[PDB]
Amino acid sequence: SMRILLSNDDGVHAPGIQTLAKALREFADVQVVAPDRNRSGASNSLTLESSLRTFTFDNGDIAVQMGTPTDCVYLGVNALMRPRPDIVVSGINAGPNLGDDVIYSGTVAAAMAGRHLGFPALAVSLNGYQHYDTAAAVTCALLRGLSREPLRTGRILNVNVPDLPLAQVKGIRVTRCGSRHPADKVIPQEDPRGNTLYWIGPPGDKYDAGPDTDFAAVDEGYVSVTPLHVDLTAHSAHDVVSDWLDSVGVGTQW
Amino acid sequence: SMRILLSNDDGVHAPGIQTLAKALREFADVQVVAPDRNRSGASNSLTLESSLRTFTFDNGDIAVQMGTPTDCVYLGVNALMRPRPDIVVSGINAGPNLGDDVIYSGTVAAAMAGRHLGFPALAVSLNGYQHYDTAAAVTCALLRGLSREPLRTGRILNVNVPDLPLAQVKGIRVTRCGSRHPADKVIPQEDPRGNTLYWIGPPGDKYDAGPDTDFAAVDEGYVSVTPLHVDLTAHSAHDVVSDWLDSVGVGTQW
Ligand SMILES: [Mg+2]
Ligand SMILES: [Mg+2]
Repeated sequence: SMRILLSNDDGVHAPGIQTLAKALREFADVQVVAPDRNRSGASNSLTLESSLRTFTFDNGDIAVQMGTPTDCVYLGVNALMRPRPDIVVSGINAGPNLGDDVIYSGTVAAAMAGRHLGFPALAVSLNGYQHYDTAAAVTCALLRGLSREPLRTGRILNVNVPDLPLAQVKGIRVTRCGSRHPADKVIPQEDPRGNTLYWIGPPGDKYDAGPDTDFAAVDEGYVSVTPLHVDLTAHSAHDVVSDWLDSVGVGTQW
Repeated sequence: SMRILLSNDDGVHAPGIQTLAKALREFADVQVVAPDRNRSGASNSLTLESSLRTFTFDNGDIAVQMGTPTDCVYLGVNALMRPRPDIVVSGINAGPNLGDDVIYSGTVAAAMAGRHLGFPALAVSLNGYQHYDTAAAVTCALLRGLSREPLRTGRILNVNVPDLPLAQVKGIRVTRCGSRHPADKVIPQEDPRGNTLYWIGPPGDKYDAGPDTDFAAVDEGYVSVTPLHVDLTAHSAHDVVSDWLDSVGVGTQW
């Protein structure tokens, strides 16, 4: 009955999106529009300079060739899926999307692209690689919840599932995004001709990971549910910025 | 005296970043780490699957080959620039970065990557293609302001400059991000073999563009300054989401 646009950032060949597709197919109409390769770190990137080609597999799965997760959802909703989906579900990602990492997340971005549909979009990420079935079960519960009663406020739900058997999941926590210290590591590596190439290093250590953060919930064995929005305004900085400008005389003659 | 990491998303061959480099060089030490091509829509994407090669031009400008604006700033701060920069400036972009478009913006993303440095990073975008000198002048004023007195709160400043002679700029407004209606257009286009390719269409119409939004300030001929943060949490949705979960019985047996 429910029309689900299913995407991810790991690609069409990810167990995560496959497991979830099979699970969601049990009770809903599902359509897989996904990248052709691992587009981790793709964030909210989208293809503007080129048009997009859509490669279909035997099972019906639509890849978008060179496509970003945002491209996939954009095409899914406006072009490919008829009738238009009720919800976008993104995942299950192999790996967590927590804290300030969510801005870099293609999984999150796919969900953010579905923010205007009738149901809040779900980004679903597993804190590891083992228990997709656990994350599938959590995803299905939320969808079951959405069918029972619509979520009035909150247009995106960032969901992170501990890499545990479902029996060991302690429950669900409504959380806020934590944050890390700045990532400072670059990993240099020479090419055969001696030229120095650079790899982006690991993330910074956790900084803001308290009582109520997505980090802490997951570390404790709870599902973290964070409502997300696309408004990047640091609203609490408004007055400080205004007073600063006046104090330094920028934008005023006096 | 001031150490500036200068990046963009238009590329090394953009007049925008060139104009600003020459202008900033008048009073500060500037280093251009930028993409090799037009990476508009690159958002906060970053290269994880590959290491990165850095192409230097005669004038000193460092391109990062296949590099995203985030890659450029990441490498700039942690690897390339010694001593470490005091600030990241990103722009001047050819085109506005306003409203909910900022999540897709490589220009903004480059600035967000510099959020941990001693000075708030600046993303600078021109509402058109003509008056880079105007945007350069606004950028220099803000930097002049920062040298006079440090900005206590707000780690990123999204700056949008009307495409006007400086004399016609009305002043500066501290704004919040506006928003648009959902973008719904896809532009189909056949390839020589008859296959249908899809272009991402134009943005949706402005929805939230009032008294205090970045959209309205720019339309009125003011510089818009929006403090941005990387926290995507829709904080006001917290209680609604929690009550919803309990009501539908997800995460509770009862
Ligand atoms: Mg991934
Ligand atoms: Mg651009």
